[PDB]
Amino acid sequence: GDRICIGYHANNSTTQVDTIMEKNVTVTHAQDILEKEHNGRLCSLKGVKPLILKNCSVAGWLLGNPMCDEFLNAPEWSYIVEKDRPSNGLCYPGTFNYYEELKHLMSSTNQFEKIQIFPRSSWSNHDASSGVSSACPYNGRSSFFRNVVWLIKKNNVYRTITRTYNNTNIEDLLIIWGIHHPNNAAEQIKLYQNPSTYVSVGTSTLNQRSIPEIATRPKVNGLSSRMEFFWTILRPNDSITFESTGNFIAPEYAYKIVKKGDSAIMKSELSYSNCDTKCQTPVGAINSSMPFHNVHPFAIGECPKYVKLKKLVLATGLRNIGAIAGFIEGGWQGMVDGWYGYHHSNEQGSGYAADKESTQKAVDGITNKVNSIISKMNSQFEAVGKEFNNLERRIENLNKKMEDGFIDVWTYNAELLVLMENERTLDLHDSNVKNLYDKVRRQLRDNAKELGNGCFEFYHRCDNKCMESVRNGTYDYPQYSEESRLKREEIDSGL
Amino acid sequence: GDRICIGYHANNSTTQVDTIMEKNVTVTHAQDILEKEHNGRLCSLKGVKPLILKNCSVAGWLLGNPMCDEFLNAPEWSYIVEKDRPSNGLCYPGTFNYYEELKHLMSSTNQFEKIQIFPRSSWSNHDASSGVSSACPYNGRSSFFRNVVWLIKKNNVYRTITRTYNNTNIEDLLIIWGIHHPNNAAEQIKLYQNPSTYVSVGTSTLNQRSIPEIATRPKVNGLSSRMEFFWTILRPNDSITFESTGNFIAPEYAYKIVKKGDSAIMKSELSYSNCDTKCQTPVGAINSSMPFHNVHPFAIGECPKYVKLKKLVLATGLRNIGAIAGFIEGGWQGMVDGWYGYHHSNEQGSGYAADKESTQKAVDGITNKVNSIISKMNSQFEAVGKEFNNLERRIENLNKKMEDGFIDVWTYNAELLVLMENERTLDLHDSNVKNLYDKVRRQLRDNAKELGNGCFEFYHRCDNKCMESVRNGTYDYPQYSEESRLKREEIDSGL
Amino acid sequence: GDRICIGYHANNSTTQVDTIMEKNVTVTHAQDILEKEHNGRLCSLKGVKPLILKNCSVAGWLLGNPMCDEFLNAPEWSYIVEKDRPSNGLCYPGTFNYYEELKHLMSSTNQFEKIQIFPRSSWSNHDASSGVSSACPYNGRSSFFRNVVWLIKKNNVYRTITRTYNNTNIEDLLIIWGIHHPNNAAEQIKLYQNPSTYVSVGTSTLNQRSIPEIATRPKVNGLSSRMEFFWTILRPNDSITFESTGNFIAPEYAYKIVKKGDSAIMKSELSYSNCDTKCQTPVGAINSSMPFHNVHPFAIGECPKYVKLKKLVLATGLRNIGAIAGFIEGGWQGMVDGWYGYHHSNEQGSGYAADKESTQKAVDGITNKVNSIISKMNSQFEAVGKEFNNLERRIENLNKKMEDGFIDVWTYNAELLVLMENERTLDLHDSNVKNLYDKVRRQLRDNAKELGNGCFEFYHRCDNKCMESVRNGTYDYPQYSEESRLKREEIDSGL
Ligand SMILES: *[C@@H]1O[C@H](CO)[C@@H](O)[C@H](O)[C@H]1NC(C)=O
Ligand SMILES: *[C@@H]1O[C@H](CO)[C@@H](O)[C@H](O)[C@H]1NC(C)=O
Ligand SMILES: *[C@@H]1O[C@H](CO)[C@@H](O)[C@H](O)[C@H]1NC(C)=O
Repeated sequence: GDRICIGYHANNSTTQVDTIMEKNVTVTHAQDILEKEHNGRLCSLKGVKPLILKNCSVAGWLLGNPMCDEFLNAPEWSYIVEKDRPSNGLCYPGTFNYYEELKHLMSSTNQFEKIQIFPRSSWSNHDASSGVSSACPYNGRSSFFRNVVWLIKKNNVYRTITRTYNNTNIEDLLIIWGIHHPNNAAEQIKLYQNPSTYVSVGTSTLNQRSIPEIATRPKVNGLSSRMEFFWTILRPNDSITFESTGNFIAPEYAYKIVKKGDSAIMKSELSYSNCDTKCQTPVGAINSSMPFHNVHPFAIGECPKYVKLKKLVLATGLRNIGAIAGFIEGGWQGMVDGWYGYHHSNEQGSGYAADKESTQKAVDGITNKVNSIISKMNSQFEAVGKEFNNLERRIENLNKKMEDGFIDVWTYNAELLVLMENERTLDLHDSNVKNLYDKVRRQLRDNAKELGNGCFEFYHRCDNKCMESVRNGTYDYPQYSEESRLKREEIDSGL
Repeated sequence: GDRICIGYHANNSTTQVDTIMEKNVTVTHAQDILEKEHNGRLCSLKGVKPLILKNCSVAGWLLGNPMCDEFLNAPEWSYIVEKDRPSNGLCYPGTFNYYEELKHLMSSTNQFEKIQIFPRSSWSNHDASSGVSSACPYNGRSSFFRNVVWLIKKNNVYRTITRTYNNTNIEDLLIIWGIHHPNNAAEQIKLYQNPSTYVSVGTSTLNQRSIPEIATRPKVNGLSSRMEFFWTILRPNDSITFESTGNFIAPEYAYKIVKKGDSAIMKSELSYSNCDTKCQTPVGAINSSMPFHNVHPFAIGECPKYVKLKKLVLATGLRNIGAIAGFIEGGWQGMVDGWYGYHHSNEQGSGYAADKESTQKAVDGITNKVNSIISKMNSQFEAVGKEFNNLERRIENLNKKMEDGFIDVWTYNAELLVLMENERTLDLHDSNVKNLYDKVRRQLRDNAKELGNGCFEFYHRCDNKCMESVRNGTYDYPQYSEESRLKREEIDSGL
Repeated sequence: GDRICIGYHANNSTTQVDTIMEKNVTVTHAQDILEKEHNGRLCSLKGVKPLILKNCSVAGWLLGNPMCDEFLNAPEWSYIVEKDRPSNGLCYPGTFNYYEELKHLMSSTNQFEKIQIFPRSSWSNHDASSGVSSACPYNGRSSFFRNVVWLIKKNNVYRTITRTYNNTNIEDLLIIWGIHHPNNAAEQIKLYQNPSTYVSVGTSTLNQRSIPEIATRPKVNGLSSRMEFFWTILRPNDSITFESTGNFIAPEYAYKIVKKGDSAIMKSELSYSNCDTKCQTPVGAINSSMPFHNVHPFAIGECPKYVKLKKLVLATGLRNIGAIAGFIEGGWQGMVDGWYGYHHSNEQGSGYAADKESTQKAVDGITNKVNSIISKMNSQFEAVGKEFNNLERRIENLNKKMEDGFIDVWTYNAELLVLMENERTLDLHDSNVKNLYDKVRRQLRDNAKELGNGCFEFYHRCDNKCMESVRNGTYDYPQYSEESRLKREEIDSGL
């Protein structure tokens, strides 16, 4: 007898980590940092609801297609939800110039207030009720975009229109108008008498004369005619003037941009639920407690960072081992209040005491390294939705390559940091156990024989109050010097 | 005598590696991973030939400039080759709107099938044979684009054209038409009588009226007139209708997109050879066995990853050293079947046996680390060709900066991984040799004297069947305890 | 007595470094690499002055707004400075097509030479002096853009203009013209008689007919009319022809691009000073000696690399410690000519000599690692200025995300390299001190007793010429073997 041993923790764990050099390394303690679950619902963002467009496209909502809900309350929103191929858009077929730019402006917008600039009932010189069609039904009736007025000749005359709106508000106004492209020349005369007409609109910053492009087109939604829409932002104190002799599709209502901020247009097929989250993806919301996720690259809100992986586990503690009588062999199930420690084999002792002098010194620098690692990606790339028209394929692909590019880079960065510091964390543990050993043997020098399994045998008596002398770096060799100095020349000439 | 020594490999090698801290570190084993050679030819990709446009530009080929080869067989292709400044393009000078977008669509296209929608002989009301010119020769004759028909007034009349094609195919159709811009008003009447005309074309998704812009231009390829071409993709079940009173350049043939996939437009000056590769660059093909190359950033196919370096060598084994009598001094030329081992100096022994218990334990985790390193770049950035017109310089430069940006990032990533793990690989070797040592000395404790050069001298007799006891971690001190216990108190009072 | 100790440097320093695992680690030697100061002035770049546009926009300068300075000397420039919202632009209101593309061309341009292609006095058939207005004053007079001529009907007639310039120079010419959009039809007749007119311009590569868009606009700078400008680059040996019946704004002077190279348009509010730098940011110039800075992302010239951090310090030497009698405790203030060394406690000795065999071996591989680290970012991303119009928001944001993306990536890269190699540098120091120790104990084997504080006590006499035997790896045990062999069996049976 008369022994003491230097040893490390081992316990129930079967969680596994990876390094650069080995896979599936089981460890005592380990911290998952990759969130991979989601709730499949569409939720409010920190208490602010999304704008759910249902089956309507942004164009349909703004122009007020008869099938789309208006938002009379003028609510603010946290983001906008639009299905992948909405069914309710330009019910009257045509185009909507710079549509994609407008959707991009919607991403920085959180609240519209609709206001009337040119009231439907104020066009005295023109027909303001006939402009409706079988292509824009509202309860089976022919109807039209609620927000623009399709003016039509009155009494076979269409007197040249000039009309202005001075924007006296403090807010930017979104203003939408349009122009009508008939099938043929009879149609042009039938609706607007004047055979040759234009739609001119003037701003301080915007000058545009628009001309009816008459052509022969296939029937879309029942018609071969088309309607082309335009939009502009009228700055505070600026004014806009419209002049047309025909084919004018006149704004009735405009949109005051009353709140700018962090918003988004999310393409998703879900509908809303009584649910709230900090982080919303198109396929559902995320419990944003972890630092990384792989649910979906287009998450919005207070989100963890997207990485293309299926596992991401940090190591925090030792490897896991029975495991008998020293550190050379393995870890001690029997140690509980620490990571590295000792074992009293004494005339009274039984064993198992932890050196928390170096144990909290580890839980200090690892759990300060785990936080410091997470924060190293604070500025990691986050992707952002944008759309592109069929003639913008190159910049679409530029944008796709740029976003996939950064996601790959940051995925590489994350995996490497975890693998690299996992190798450093485990090797630290080895180091501490090896260093605990030396602290002990640097003390009991001649008074003890290293057995090479990780323990020392005493050439003297220690007693229990001395087995803390080695624990407290306070054992003095001279205390038992001459004692032991005798009793292993007794080995030298023993049996 | 009576010795044993712990030692490591050394051999013929003179291959050199680098770390963060040292350059030109010669090593025993090392794996080049940077492919830097190419074959200078243009080859088929995994058995599928490129489309070689010879001296023709994409525009020339599609419109069918008389000098360009048609591809009547409708072959599929692996990529398209176009010279840097092709000589055969718009032989009749003009423009080709959204040309660059069209070339970008060609990059996702692998096979056209040409089909006739409006046969040359079906324009009964117009001259369909006079439209040719000195600017588009075919064997010294005046001629024209084979794929579009330059219709001209018949009998001094040009009756307004309306004509339609319903796309009854399952495939997208590429359709190209154009319009003619004369020098002056006499020219306009001379060819198309009607003084004021248009070219209108209608699709479900496309509405366009085109008007002759008459102006006074310098002679290009002999003419001051110009021709402007347009293109659109007619979706399955859609139809297209053309209406013009003059200046119409009517499609005869359209292109069925029959195979989409991974393709490219490669700018290169080479011509084809009886050659096949897995990876093709503009200056030649690559033997894609390595994971990295520096030949050219625009490689296509099953390619290694492009990095801007001139060397990239992984270390796999020890440093290289004569080298005499222990690990403290250097490695042993005399060891052959392993990386770390021992040396029998015995009453019979001679020496040199490898501890493959820890040698295959290295060839396990290094050759698993070399594969694991290569795969860490599976998702590395790969550049993609695109073109831009003279008014698209900003997005050209955006695209150039984005691609150079990722190449630099991934070059940094590759070099750092190799240097960082090269430092870890060599230091592991040191560790294993130091650890082999301890395994031995943890066994022979009192029975042997460490000489500090890396060897032990025995205070007892071992014999050959004991020199495997230390090799198999199975030497028991008590076996020879009392033996040695005697014979170095014999040193204590020897000479 | 009779001792010797292995020890390391410690000194005045209080500079602190960081690693992955610890912050605020004080060290003996350390190298700041982050430049954070700037001089707040706008300086010449390596002796070449910027073009300071003062309150003029690029458009104002090129067209020659009466308030802007011309640069008659035709100076070359190192970059161009433009205020954020310049006050002197299109004094006559309108638009300037592809303005942003033109500014992007200015970034690769370092020198214009202005030349006259169509002299003001050569329009014999038109009024060339009346075209001025209250909106372009020059000393309180009505005036006009100095570089283009606003031609006006003469004697109530405006004879159709055709006019050409053959570019006989070797240099690309920048040519700017424009066209006038009146308020109403009376205005059109009042200035240009002909009711319906155009401005046509023909190049080999450029075909354009421009038509007056008459509309009713709010007064900008006093007028409701507008002027629209166009630009093109006329290649050497090419010619350009202008044809108009009215509304033509004719070039007088063109700009020969005589020097292309590295340039920039810097948005900044500063004005020039008698100052010169190697690196200029919009808020001031930088003393480009360091490798990294955080002053401003849009620096130009021979600049260090921009990273978003507030500190970036490399470690080069030991940690800093009184510190008494061995390496186990701490470093020695008393060592001066090295980093690791020894201490003579001899019958004559006092102590403190450095092992420069391993000290210069450190100042070799650290100060080769500090250079090698800096150069690892040679190809780091550098941001570049570009501008975008109000309908280019998507590519603006693409470009912003791409640049912020790379800055974040490279910031991550820089911090990690410094933290990672700081951990490697300090741990090397530990290694060297631990290795110096072993070199000594591998020599004095039986002749000395390790005291476990980092020192050895001698069982024999050494003398001063032997205390270099341990220093020069040349101590032979047999020299004092039988001596010591006696005198610690004297301990074995001493007191
Ligand atoms: C949306 O379209 C689907 C058809 O798939 C329909 O069943 C659903 O009721 C529609 N919802 C709204 C709000 O229009
Ligand atoms: C391509 O142009 C070159 C002129 O440099 C000519 O010699 C060669 O024969 C041409 N090849 C084809 C296929 O037109
Ligand atoms: C620029 O504008 C400011 C007005 O803030 C004026 O005081 C200054 O003199 C102007 N400088 C020039 C060169 O026009």
